[PDB]
Amino acid sequence: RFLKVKNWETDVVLTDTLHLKSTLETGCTEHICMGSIMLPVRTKDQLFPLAKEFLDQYYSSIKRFGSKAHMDRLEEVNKEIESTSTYQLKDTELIYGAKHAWRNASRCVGRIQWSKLQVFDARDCTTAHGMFNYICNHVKYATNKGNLRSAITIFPQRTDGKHDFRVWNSQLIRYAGYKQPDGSTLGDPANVQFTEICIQQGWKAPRGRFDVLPLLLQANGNDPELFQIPPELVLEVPIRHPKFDWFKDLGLKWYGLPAVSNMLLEIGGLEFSACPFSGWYMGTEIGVRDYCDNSRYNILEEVAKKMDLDMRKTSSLWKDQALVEINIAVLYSFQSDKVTIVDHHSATESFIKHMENEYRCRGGCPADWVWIVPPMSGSITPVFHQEMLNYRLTPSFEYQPDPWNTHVWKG
Amino acid sequence: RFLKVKNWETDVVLTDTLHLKSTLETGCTEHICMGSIMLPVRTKDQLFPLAKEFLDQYYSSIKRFGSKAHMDRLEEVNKEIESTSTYQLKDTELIYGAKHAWRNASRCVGRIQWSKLQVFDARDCTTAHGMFNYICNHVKYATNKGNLRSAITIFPQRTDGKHDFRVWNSQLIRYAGYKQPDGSTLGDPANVQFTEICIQQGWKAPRGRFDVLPLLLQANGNDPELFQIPPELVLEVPIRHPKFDWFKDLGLKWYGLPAVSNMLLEIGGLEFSACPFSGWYMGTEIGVRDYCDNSRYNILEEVAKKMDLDMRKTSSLWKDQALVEINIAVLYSFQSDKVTIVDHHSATESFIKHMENEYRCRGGCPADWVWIVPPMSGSITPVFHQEMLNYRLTPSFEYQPDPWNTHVW
Ligand code: HEM
Ligand code: HEM
Ligand SMILES: CNCCc1cc(C#N)cc(OCc2ccc3c(C)cc(N)nc3c2)c1
Ligand SMILES: CNCCc1cc(C#N)cc(OCc2ccc3c(C)cc(N)nc3c2)c1
Ligand SMILES: C[C@H](O)[C@H](O)[C@H]1CNc2nc(N)[nH]c(=O)c2N1
Ligand SMILES: C[C@H](O)[C@H](O)[C@H]1CNc2nc(N)[nH]c(=O)c2N1
Ligand SMILES: [Zn+2]
Repeated sequence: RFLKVKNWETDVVLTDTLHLKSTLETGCTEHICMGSIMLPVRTKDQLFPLAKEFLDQYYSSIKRFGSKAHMDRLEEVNKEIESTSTYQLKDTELIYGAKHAWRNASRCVGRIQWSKLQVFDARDCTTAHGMFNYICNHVKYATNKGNLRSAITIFPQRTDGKHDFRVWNSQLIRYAGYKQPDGSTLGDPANVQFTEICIQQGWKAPRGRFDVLPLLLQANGNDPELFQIPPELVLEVPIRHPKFDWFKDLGLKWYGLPAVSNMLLEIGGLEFSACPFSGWYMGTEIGVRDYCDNSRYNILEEVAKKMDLDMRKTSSLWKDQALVEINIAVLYSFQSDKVTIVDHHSATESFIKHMENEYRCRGGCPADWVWIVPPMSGSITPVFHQEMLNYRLTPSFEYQPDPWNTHVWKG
Repeated sequence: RFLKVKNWETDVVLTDTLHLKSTLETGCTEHICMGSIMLPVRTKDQLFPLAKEFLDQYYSSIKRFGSKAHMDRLEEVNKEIESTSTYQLKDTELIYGAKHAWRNASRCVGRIQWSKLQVFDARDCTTAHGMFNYICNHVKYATNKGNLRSAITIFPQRTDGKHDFRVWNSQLIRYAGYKQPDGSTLGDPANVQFTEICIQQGWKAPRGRFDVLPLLLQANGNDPELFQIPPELVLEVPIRHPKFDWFKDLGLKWYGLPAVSNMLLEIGGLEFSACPFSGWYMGTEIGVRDYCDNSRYNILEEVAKKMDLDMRKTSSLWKDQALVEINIAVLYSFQSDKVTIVDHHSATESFIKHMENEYRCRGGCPADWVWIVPPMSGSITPVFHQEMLNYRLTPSFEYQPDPWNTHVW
């Protein structure tokens, strides 16, 4: 069964055969599409097929399919599942798994870079302090004084689900949010809940509009612990605008390293519940979502005011106008400080090339249009007129429940 | 199986029960989502369940479900089908059918106005000249001197597929597209092929670039005929900018009346191949789409150039900045000339209200996030953080092959 996607801007057609390798499910049916829904304990019974499938993939990619090396490895993993009810990945396997999880991440516009991931194996870690140490080295290596480098750090896999490693932060670096008594929010509204947890766990909040949050780290199923990333490791960029001198006076800055830490890495049935990964920012992530979203910093209005915009009628597009300027300033700031950033035009063009290259050498590229198209200027980026097929491949990154909702407290 | 959708900006949760009454298919499966794909004759046995399904919802909507009247009409249609192999809608059913075809159009952000559709029954029409007349009356009524009103005009239903009524234009009003020897195009690149087909069938093009295309009308499956819409019926808006008075000299205008004419309307099994319908523009449909789309006017370059923006690297966001000004202007021009137009903030906010309404009174509202989200500034509109469920209800508007690929000549 061959499937076709058309680019309606260039009439280019591609043929997806890769969707047949799809194991997981979308949530869609023949009678309903859940394409815009954000979100749609493992026994040896269903593990070896998941293991076998992964090892078949791996040994295929290294062109050793059905070799004695391949067959012994299967046999070896089998006996280990038979006797220990889990199994350990070799280093080569882990690296492959991490890179393909990213490659398979259908909502990621930045996957042209997937094969250049720096994989830190932290499977020997046993304590939160050791987690803190691995994360510091990640941040330092990834940041690289502004010349950002893709990296992922992988903590030990889940076992009986009672001894999980978790990074409780949604990102390694993120600013606090404080609900004031009068209903207003100081800092980043997105992080109010997590801030409160941290504070309960004994964090001394400076209560400023741009305080870096502490790391809240859980090793081996134990209660999480608070650590402060060394300020000198957190690279930040003051936000100014190239024509607007008053923009600097808005007092804004943002951190340079986007590093997501609350997801789950699945490789051959194994689950890595703590697997922080990082790349670099597309400008709109900060400028459109992190400032202008109504449930965020919402400087939108204050930027509009200082531009002396007609803020009466929305048909003046003052909202649209301020949004462009804020994204202009975000790109301007990061470039001026030689901190790696990409604009949404560059990233989408790059992705289209990636996708075509993927269809030719892999027979497909799973892609989530709803998430790949940029949150501003959609139709003037080339992904907008690009049909995309969405399906789920393993290895993968998955969502998992917030740890504070599932964790059993030791004391 | 009582599905829930969440707004992530507001945490409002709605529960969708209406999707269980879905008949048609989406194109997706458990293994693959086709949510971004643009495009995924009836026997007696196929027809009657379709008729019954339609008549059942009709009589429920008028609170006379299971009534003598209901049962009367069911037997009545049933008998006509076994005899004539088809049937005819009562006027009331036609109006209900049409309005609900709009209500169910999951890709339409304008559906809050769905019940105020003006239906023009054109089923007595027999010729292209007749179609032209019904269409001129539609255009004039809809336009209403700039105060636009929704309308649909419905021509005879398909019979045996050889007697089809078809409006060959994609819209009633659209500018011509001529490609120059030079290489590029002038007029409107989307219409290049059709502009050729008109000339190919005898149109004499004014080869300016805002030349309103002729109508190409097909009655009862005959060869189609060219007709020129009276210019005084074609309301146009000169495009100026409220702050940049160099903008006027770009020489741009657009027509006030968006009127889609190539879709098929399906009611209780019956197929209306000619059914032009019209409302009023969302600003972005002309500015983010009919000016800057690289496969159309693509005047972005020209605009930024005499905004003298730094067009050296994409990271200056000059395209974005220009895109916004063009759209500010479109809105400004229409409002200035008192021609109806809605901005993308207003329409999306309207739709959220409409959506809530439909969950409340109907139990659901099929919606295609990929088309509902405007082509600019998506994330600062309320629909962006709105989860939506997409499914196919009937009555519906559907796509159909372009006539020139089909029509036996
Ligand atoms: C190197 C430059 C990268 C860029 C520019 C980039 C860009 C993006 C953007 C803009 C999104 C949409 C998220 C949103 O708007 O909320 C996204 C999603 C995602 N990215 Fe990438 N990314 C990069 C690197 C990476 C890396 C290194 C990984 C993993 C190792 C990764 C994995 C993912 C995943 C799993 C998602 C889906 C999130 C979800 O399902 O909620 N990305 N990316
Ligand atoms: C009155 C104001 C209206 C507004 C503002 C509006 C807005 C829109 C917009 C922005 C689209 C996106 C399509 C594109 O960008 O190319 C759309 C699609 C659509 N509209 Fe509405 N519309 C209106 C009235 C109507 C009426 C009166 C009908 C029919 C009774 C209708 C039926 C449809 C259908 C069927 C589609 C999708 C066609 C497809 O599946 O490709 N609309 N509309
Ligand atoms: C406004 N969107 C918030 C929704 C969201 C949820 C989760 C989770 N869990 C993770 C998310 O992250 C997406 C993502 C992941 C990794 C990224 C990397 C490595 C770099 C980058 N520039 N953006 C990313 C973006 C987003
Ligand atoms: C660039 N996208 C083109 C895809 C498209 C195809 C067809 C068809 N056939 C019909 C389409 O119609 C969209 C539409 C239909 C009716 C509208 C009405 C009545 C009013 C309005 N403002 N926009 C409409 C927009 C679109
Ligand atoms: C490929 C892509 O899905 C397709 O071009 C769609 C995307 N969203 C759209 N949205 C609107 N409003 N109009 C369109 O024509 C499209 N085109
Ligand atoms: C409801 C909606 O699907 C949800 O808010 C999605 C839409 N598209 C998105 N796209 C990106 N890049 N990031 C997001 O967080 C979202 N959110
Ligand atoms: Zn789907």
